[PDB]
Amino acid sequence: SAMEDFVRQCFNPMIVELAEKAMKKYGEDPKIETNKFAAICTHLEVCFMYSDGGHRFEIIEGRDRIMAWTVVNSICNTTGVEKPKFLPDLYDYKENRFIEIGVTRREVHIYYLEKANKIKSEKTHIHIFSFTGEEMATKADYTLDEESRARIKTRLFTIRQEMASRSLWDSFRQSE
Ligand SMILES: [Mn+2]
Ligand SMILES: [Mn+2]
Repeated sequence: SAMEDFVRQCFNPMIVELAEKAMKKYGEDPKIETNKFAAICTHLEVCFMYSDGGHRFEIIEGRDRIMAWTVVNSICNTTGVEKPKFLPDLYDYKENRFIEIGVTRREVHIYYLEKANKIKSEKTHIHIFSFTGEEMATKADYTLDEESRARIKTRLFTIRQEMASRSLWDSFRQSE
């Protein structure tokens, strides 16, 4: 498949290996769920760029569940922040809050409403990125500076356009 080829060419080997183990754990093959493969890789990469945009951020995403819940619990015991019911993506030590990162092929406000209805904790901050340079965040507080968010949005647009040059974007956007 071309989608798997694109994933292995454009994403860093570490991100690809993380996405593959995350899928293989639940019985999913990246050679069939190729759009899900690309989506996991893209989300992981966004989380890592977000965390490097500051150290200000703790990466929860990408860790095995044991190590991730260990990190979340250590944060909760040293800070007193309430424990999330779902594993979030990052922790902001400056704002002292968990962040849930979303990357959507659809409208930012659709996905934002979906995520907010999912987590149901006003504590966890929501930040949604689109592939069109659009973004939506809790209380319109975008946490990061304009340069870091422009970095993320450029990378997302580039993934979309490299998918389009391979005639893969149409499959990808109708797959969420
Ligand atoms: Mn996550
Ligand atoms: Mn997420």
